[PDB]
Amino acid sequence: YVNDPSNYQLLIKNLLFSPVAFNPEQEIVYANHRRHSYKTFHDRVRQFANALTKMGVKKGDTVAVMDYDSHRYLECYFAIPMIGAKLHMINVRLSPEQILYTIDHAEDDIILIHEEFLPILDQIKGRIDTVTRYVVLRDDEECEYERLLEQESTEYNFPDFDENTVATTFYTTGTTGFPKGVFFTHRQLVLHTMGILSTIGTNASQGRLHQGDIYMPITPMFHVHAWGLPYMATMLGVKQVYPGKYVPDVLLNLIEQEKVTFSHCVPTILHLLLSSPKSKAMDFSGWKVVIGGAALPKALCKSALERDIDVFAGYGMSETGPILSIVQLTPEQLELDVDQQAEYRSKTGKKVALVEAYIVDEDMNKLPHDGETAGEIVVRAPWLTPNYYKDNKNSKALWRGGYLHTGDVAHIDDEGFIKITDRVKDMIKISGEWVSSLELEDILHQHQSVSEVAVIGMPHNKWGEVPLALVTLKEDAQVTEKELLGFAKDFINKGILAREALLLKVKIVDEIAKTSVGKVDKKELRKLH
Amino acid sequence: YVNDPSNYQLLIKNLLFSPVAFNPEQEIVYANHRRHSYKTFHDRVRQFANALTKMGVKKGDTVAVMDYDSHRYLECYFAIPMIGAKLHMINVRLSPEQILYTIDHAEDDIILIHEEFLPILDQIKGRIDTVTRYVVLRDDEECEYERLLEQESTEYNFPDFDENTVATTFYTTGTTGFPKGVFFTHRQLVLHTMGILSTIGTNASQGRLHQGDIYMPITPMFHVHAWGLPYMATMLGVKQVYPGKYVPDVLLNLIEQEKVTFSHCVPTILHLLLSSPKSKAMDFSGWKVVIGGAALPKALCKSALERDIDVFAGYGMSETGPILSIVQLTPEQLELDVDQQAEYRSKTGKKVALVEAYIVDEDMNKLPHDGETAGEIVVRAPWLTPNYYKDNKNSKALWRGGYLHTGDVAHIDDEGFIKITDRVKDMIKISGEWVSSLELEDILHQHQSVSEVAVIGMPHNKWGEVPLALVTLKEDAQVTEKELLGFAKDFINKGILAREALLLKVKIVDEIAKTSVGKVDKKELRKLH
Amino acid sequence: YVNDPSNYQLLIKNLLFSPVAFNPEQEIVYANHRRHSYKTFHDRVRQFANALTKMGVKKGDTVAVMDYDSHRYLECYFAIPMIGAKLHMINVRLSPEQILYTIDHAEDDIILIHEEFLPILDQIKGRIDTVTRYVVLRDDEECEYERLLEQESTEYNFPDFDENTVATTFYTTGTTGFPKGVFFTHRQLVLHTMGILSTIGTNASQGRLHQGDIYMPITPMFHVHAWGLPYMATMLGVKQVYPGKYVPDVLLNLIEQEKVTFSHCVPTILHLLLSSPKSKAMDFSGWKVVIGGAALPKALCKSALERDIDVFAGYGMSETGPILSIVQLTPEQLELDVDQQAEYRSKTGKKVALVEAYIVDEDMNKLPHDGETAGEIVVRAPWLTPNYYKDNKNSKALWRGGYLHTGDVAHIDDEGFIKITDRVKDMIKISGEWVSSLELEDILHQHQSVSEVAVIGMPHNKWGEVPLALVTLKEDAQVTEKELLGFAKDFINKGILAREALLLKVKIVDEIAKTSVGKVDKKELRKLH
Ligand SMILES: Nc1ncnc2c1ncn2[C@@H]1O[C@H](COP(=O)(O)O)[C@@H](O)[C@H]1O
Ligand SMILES: Nc1ncnc2c1ncn2[C@@H]1O[C@H](COP(=O)(O)O)[C@@H](O)[C@H]1O
Ligand SMILES: Nc1ncnc2c1ncn2[C@@H]1O[C@H](COP(=O)(O)O)[C@@H](O)[C@H]1O
Repeated sequence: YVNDPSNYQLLIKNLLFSPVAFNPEQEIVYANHRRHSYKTFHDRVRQFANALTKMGVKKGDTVAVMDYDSHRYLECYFAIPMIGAKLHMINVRLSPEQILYTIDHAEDDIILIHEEFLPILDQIKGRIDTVTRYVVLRDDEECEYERLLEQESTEYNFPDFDENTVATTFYTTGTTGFPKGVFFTHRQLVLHTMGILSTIGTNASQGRLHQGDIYMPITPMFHVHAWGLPYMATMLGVKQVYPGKYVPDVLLNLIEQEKVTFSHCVPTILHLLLSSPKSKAMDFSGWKVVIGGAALPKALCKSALERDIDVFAGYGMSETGPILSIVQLTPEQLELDVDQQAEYRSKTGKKVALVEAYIVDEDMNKLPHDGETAGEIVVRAPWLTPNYYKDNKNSKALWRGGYLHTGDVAHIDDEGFIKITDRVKDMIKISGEWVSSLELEDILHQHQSVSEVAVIGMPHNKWGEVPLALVTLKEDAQVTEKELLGFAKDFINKGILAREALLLKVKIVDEIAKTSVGKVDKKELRKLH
Repeated sequence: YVNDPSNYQLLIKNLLFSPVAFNPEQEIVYANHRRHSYKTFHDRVRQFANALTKMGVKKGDTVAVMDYDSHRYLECYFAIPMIGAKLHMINVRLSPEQILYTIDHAEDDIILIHEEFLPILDQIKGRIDTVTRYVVLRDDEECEYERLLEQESTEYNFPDFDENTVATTFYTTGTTGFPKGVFFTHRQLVLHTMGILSTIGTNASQGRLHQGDIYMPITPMFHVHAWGLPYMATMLGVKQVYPGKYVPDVLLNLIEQEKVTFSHCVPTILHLLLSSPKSKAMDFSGWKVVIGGAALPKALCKSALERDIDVFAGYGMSETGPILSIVQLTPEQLELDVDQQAEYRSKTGKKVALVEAYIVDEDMNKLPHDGETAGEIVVRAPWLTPNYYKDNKNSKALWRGGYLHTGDVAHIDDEGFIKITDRVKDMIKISGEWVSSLELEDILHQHQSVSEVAVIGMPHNKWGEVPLALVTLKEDAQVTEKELLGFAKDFINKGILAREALLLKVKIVDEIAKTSVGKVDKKELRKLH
Repeated sequence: YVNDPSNYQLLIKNLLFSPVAFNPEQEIVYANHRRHSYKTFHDRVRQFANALTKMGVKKGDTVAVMDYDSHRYLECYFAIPMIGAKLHMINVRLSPEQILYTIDHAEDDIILIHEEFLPILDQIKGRIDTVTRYVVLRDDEECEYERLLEQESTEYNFPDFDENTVATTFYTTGTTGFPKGVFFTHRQLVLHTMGILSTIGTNASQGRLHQGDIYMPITPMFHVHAWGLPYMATMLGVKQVYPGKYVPDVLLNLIEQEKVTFSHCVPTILHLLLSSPKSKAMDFSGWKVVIGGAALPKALCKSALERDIDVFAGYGMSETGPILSIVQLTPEQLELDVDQQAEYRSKTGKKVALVEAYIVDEDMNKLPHDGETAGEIVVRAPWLTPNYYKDNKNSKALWRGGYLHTGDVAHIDDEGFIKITDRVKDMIKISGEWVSSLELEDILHQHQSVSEVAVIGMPHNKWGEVPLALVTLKEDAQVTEKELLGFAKDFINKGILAREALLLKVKIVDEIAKTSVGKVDKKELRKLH
């Protein structure tokens, strides 16, 4: 690559080595396991670069990671892209068959896998062709990653290349035949960091991330860069605490003992934290959770506001950076009582800097922002995936009409608040994972005696939504719900179906509502059953 | 495309409309269903081109076909490539999950599916995204293909384009994680036709295909262009008989009633034909079967030679056109008795025109053709797939060292006869389908109590090879063969495993042979169990 | 050249070293002079490559050959193109001035000339500028070619280059001002070999060339690659006999003693062979002459059929590969008596694989194939010369309207038989050489007393056609035919006119038929005189 130093490229190395602030004695904490300053973190990143170079990782290679939220994942967020390689983040919560498919599709060269994820590998390790090396990670001195790092020097000259080289990739299981691969460049990640820092750092007094915070993620960190927050924290040079496996009690202990002030999670985790008996004698009045999983319910928001938690909601998705919207309260709205506060904080929010976010109908006609008309959201931003990896038709359907199609139906108020009414599909979302209703319909239709199977979604608190199934039996056929539940469970036991179908809650009916054309009225069915 | 008429492009339309011979009143026979001359066949091809154009099929589209050997498949072999589209041939004998994977990978626009293959579709139809239209085929006047054709004119001006545009694609399930996609161009298919016609038409008196033959395939016709034979027959303008579903009695009736003289099959089908009671009072002394499935056994060859059948063997594979080698007997060898004849006719044969076929060791060192030294076969020819579709690492391993790696270990005599000794892997091949030993090993290792599972292959006549499994039980564990057989069968019942594992024949042992390094001695195990 | 081994190039080296069959102990016979197997032939080709490289022949050079049909010419057909050089084949039957013109036009670097062609060189050797070396060939151990070969090793690594590099060139004296240069590429020659092998090898029982034949050419071998037959024979690995100079008695002796079964000649040579007294006590019932010079007469065909000779006719020309058409008899026509057989075998035949061959009028309007309407033949094939070397206007007239214009007027039957009625010009063809009527007209018009000279052609058996001249004398002028015959002969004695004018047969007349416009009615004159 011809440098031309006057021509500046936006790279992740500039994010690490040209931060907003850098205190060499600020800490990085891995829960009750490890602690080390920022200077040793930089040294470790350079050592990891040396180790990867020794392993034979070139500028076009892919390194896949499968582990929990820890300092090692933070080191991988930086070392692998800075060498010019591609970081493939594996969703450990997918079924083994889907995990194997994503590994084969991405063509990973090296795999860094945690010890306790080894069983999942053991039932797919035979069918993996591209992988040359496995590095097994442990939480003790026995870790292979740690032994690899300590054989290397803390010196390394990181290359400079084009800012449009791909940095990260991960696979979204949004309803389709197979998982789809998204990817982002160095430029896009740097611009996402800068834009969101501009948006949420400049807020007057509420819901701001600044250089005095202490950050602890509660998002799995293989889900779209942990909403980009680990990159931002490193940019601000703040104390970072990584909990590892999510356990409510140890999480609360970390919050108390480390004085965490900024976190992000999904509604289920927040509900679990609030329902824990250990969370009654704690001081929560310094904490700034951002809820972005799905549809922060107003009841949970009110329950959190009485604990003195600055809870606000945000909107994004796998294809969008992810962050697209955040709720910011004006100083007049900061003095409303708890009910109106809960109503405002549970909206999807206003769009962030450099985002367009129109609302459109099926003919690509921009609807008015009158506050009640609904349509699909279409966006333009500096950090959107241009297409799906190794895909053409779905890529064209993603960017139809010159805009990125989110797949969510919402209405936009006069001031700019966005409220998502539904999806453009009849799909379910159990907790933070995607599950397809059509696939469950087919699996249940493969039963011995089934007339019509239609799967709809019903709301929930510990899960957000449950995949209700409605089955009509054949002539003189009588099978209990246990039979069909076990039949569906058998598929999950083979690694075909994700574990989120373990609470399917099937229901036997005899009449199926159908439209004038005859299509199953899933909205009417939801209002019925 | 700029034509430049002086610049000649090798296209399949030139194969259809510039044949070696064209008799407008020669017949095309679909067994007991339909008969029509070559003139109506040309008219039907033009009508099918018109119908595909009306459906919106452009020059880059893919049309997938899923049916039996019939006149419709022959029409698809010509119409779809001539329009410039790509013909994806679906292997109906793969598991539904593999079929769905191949459909999604190839991104088919239209699917032409037979009526009796509908159930397989019904359990994957939900997870198909790219397909816009299904055409259901039947053997009566109710067929949708027939109704589509009769609404169109018999006039069409076929385009001329570059000869390097892709014509056909199909997926090989040779041992890997997922099926691999091969593809060929118009030029490659035309050159394969011309080269094999030159090789087998110029033979003096034995095993030749000429303009007076009557041709009937017994290869499924979705397996690598039916060895290219339907293209050759059309070039020679000979009578063609298509049997449909392979049933030994109806096949024998067609052979007798239509006076078939040239066919190709795999050893299993030939064994079934010879073992049929209807095949004792028939005159087989005009028939020229080519056996190319795998390792034509000498006993079957002798049994066929006593019926006055000109049986000879050939060698090819999915990546190679397929044809690479054919056995041709010199007039001195035509007077040997039945035993030496059977020995010679069962070899893999000499290479065909324009084929190189060296024998090499693991360091790419060309071994001598002394007749006993063995090595892997590496080939160069005008009709080899340049790589696997949407694949990089396996593509590089396929063409390592500038030659195509077959994966078969053989030795070459002084005169040029090739004899395949084994594979470069421990893989099984039940009848004409590929089955992976490693995947079965993993599935069985997922059992409640298993110590070591190793799968080897043992020979057979009705199947060619059976996938023997050797399982060592855990401490104080005793499970019968029925348990493990049913456990494996359950996976097949879910569409995960191919039906060729229904004769696994597991075996319980307590000692596993291991090398000095410790690897399971699969050859020693085969000699043991 | 960048090889890219997956990208296959069609080269003549692949024709020699990847044949249909290769028997190392098959013979090559040079009549009563030399015999050597195929292994020594390959060694000799490599030695000749080494010698040419030593002489300084690069990839763009031209080597010209002037000798008889022998093993050396066969070696030149392979060695020179395989080195990447261009083989210029000199027509030794042209006048010395025309030979010199072709040598200067082609710009040959080296000339390989036979001893007995030395006198022709001696009267033009002064005016040759480009030539650097002459190699004199003899039929004994004194030959310079033989001495050059034996100083070299039998090892050589032949290059691989683009398949569109020119391989051969030769000059056609079809009626024009000067001879025109045609040329073909490696790809075109390989495709001509494959296509004609497919066409004539797949015939059922009549007129087929197969691997058991013994081949002996009777075409001068500098006339358009000897119709491509030496390349085909080498591909089949058959015994090849080269007679040298054509003498009927030695040719018959070779046929008898070597058991020749396949040959090609022009009608004059066949007539001479049949009229020889030595040809009355011979067994001709194994021989398969192909007659392709011009218009095989039915009387000669009948006379040959009574000797049990499989005589059939073919059609081609210098610009067309040459082969365009061959007569193939269906098994129903094989049982007709001698008269209908003679009628069928004397037609020009049906077109070969990959040939289009329309019939057209002067406005490029495709006439119907009703069997009586006549028009010029226009062709498309994979082995046509794209243009004339170093020529623009004649090149454009050759490919006018997107088709190659043959210059022959024919009609095409319903089944596809082509019958050539005449030429599009008033040109003569004495035996196998072209002679221009306009040039003879001018030469005779240069006489002391001439009013109108018009040259027409009349048929013949020992010559096929004689160049009749009709001369009208001036007022009170009386010169005998001897005077004008000697005047014309004087020009031939100076090397200006070809020797085919030695039987001009001038005729003195007084009235010239003229059309309504006034043009000489050459057809009416032919019916008159
Ligand atoms: N703040 C939110 N409010 C409502 N739905 C949300 C919110 N954040 C995410 N979602 C939903 O969760 C989905 C994320 O799925 P994905 O990123 O594609 O893996 C989005 O497409 C939304 O439908
Ligand atoms: N004539 C033969 N003799 C031995 N093995 C054969 C023969 N024809 C095919 N095979 C085997 O069958 C395989 C075909 O598998 P494929 O074409 O990849 O789908 C080849 O790779 C060979 O291993
Ligand atoms: N089988 C044939 N029947 C009639 N004319 C022929 C036949 N073969 C060649 N010719 C004629 O001989 C000519 C060959 O001249 P050329 O190849 O240009 O040197 C052709 O153009 C035809 O006119």
